[PDB]
Amino acid sequence: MNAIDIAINKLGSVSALAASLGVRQSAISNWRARGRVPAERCIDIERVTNGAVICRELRPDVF
Amino acid sequence: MNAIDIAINKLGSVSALAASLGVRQSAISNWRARGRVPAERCIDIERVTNGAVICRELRPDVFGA
Amino acid sequence: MNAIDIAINKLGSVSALAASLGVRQSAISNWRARGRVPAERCIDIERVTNGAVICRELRPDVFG
Amino acid sequence: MNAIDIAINKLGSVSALAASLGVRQSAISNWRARGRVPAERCIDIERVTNGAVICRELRPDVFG
Amino acid sequence: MNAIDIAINKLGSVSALAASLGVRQSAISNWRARGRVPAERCIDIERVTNGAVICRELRPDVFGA
Amino acid sequence: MNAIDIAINKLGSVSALAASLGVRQSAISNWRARGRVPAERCIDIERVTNGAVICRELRPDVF
Ligand SMILES: [Cl-]
Ligand SMILES: [Cl-]
Repeated sequence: MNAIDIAINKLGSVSALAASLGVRQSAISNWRARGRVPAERCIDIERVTNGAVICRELRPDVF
Repeated sequence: MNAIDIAINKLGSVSALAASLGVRQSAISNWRARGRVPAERCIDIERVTNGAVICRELRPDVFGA
Repeated sequence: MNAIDIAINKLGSVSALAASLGVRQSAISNWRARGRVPAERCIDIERVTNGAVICRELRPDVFG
Repeated sequence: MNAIDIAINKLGSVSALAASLGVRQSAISNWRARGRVPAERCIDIERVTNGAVICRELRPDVFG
Repeated sequence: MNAIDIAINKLGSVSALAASLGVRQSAISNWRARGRVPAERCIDIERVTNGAVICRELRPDVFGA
Repeated sequence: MNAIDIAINKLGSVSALAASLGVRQSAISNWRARGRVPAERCIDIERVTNGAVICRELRPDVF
């Protein structure tokens, strides 16, 4: 499963995830479309999802 | 503190660091100019420098404390 | 200490040298057990060691 | 070169390998003359060689 | 110069050095942390490293020049 | 014979040995009681005794 989708699963919605991270919903869409969450947002997603997804899942090329 | 410079000095030269990472010297020079190594190269740098620099020193905006 | 040994000291560890060459640590260990590095790795060793360990020291039979 | 020979190269000498295994140098020499190491020494050889010389290479009849 | 690190690198890893001396890895890590191998292990280290380090390098306060 | 006792034989007294080494008489007693001269004092004892006892006699586990 895609790591972003896991994060959406945990937050319950695109708007809730976006608000949780302080980013635009368009950002989350762009991340899903490009197949890349920004490296600098990985810890924040690991945090807001309470560990449902971790950094190495989001960006194995970085972590 | 300039983590990129510590890394260059650990290997001994920009050439040696570039070689150790499989990149062009110009890439290292660019990272240094902009003060930012690519996130996906931080572990590699930590490894080739034998831990003389660590990921959090290279990209504190990416790695945890 | 032989050429491999000093290449390792230069990089600081087997881990660091393996990473610098794009090989597994186990490959370095195998080279040490054989007593020599593959010819095809010598150029890269010379580069990543900042010239401290040169091709002709690694493989005199190849590089003279 | 066989497994014993490369274990010796890895450690650097018969002295160094004997010391690393807690055996007399004469024991190493005896193993070489027999053509194989005792099964009970294979785990330690694998360890002290940093994995370069593994049990199954030393004693295929035991370790496969 | 760090004689303990030269010894670790000669064997290839802390595990291999520990094995060669019949000690726990934690012992090697402790020696390194405190910058001092036990006097009674110096000859053993000199032997297992095939002389890549010698007793006087390990414990200059114990061995002669 | 005990190596420390040989050293005392050579220096002539506990105080002379202690002074020769720059240590407390209590140190020499402790060394005798514990059955261990400090490794870092072996060369000094070999020196002050002019070779009457040598390092390998004092600490065969070290030398
Ligand atoms: Cl032999
Ligand atoms: Cl190794």
